[PDB]
Amino acid sequence: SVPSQKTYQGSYGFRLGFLHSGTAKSVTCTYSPALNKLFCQLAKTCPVQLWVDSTPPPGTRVRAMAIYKQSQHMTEVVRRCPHHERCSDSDGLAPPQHLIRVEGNLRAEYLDDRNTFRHSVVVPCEPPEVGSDCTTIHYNYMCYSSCMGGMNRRPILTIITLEDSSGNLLGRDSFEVRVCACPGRDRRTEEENLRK
Ligand SMILES: CN1CCC(Nc2cccc3c2cc(C#CCNc2ccc(C(C)(C)C#N)nc2)n3CC(F)(F)F)CC1
Ligand SMILES: [Cl-]
Ligand SMILES: [Zn+2]
Repeated sequence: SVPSQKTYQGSYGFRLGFLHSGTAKSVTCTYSPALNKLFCQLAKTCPVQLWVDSTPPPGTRVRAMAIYKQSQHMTEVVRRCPHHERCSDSDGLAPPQHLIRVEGNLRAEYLDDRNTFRHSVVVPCEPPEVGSDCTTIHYNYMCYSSCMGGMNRRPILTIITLEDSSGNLLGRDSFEVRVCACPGRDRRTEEENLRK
């Protein structure tokens, strides 16, 4: 079964935000608003901002899940490739098959859905730190988009869901992801492509 990707702000006005990191050759993560697409390097920090108009209840959580963007691939579970699932690089929380990890949160939980076999990672959410206006989650993507036998050059979306403590939907947003060696050049190219 395919989870919904429909944007849904919900009662709390939930939506994502991204830093403005530019497209320099050295950038490790960069987001294209024009493409709604995040470009990032393998296993590097990807900051994703969480925004709401009003604070949801304590016990609200935020889940990330990858799905293939193309129609003929969306029912296939997005997972790490045969090489990376075997490279013994788990931090002790993330199963080695999971593409998306959360960096720097010991309360991250990883789900293998018993019915759909899809992977997700979920963390508690908290109000912003003093002097900040949003919360930030640090994600890591653990395969390249080009990894053969995994994503296999197929585009993916990350679906971010705001959930109550039972897992019921409160909000949903999403963005395309390319995991690549030079995010800055690839963002410029695809943006110049779109422009042409
Ligand atoms: C004008 N107002 C606009 C919205 C601003 N608040 C936010 C702005 C941006 C992000 C925000 C928030 C709030 C949350 C959150 C949560 C859920 N947990 C949680 C835990 C503990 C507690 C307390 C009360 C301390 C306890 N006990 N209350 C909630 N988040 C994260 C989320 F939901 F977006 F992921 C505040 C000002
Ligand atoms: Cl930018
Ligand atoms: Zn891989």
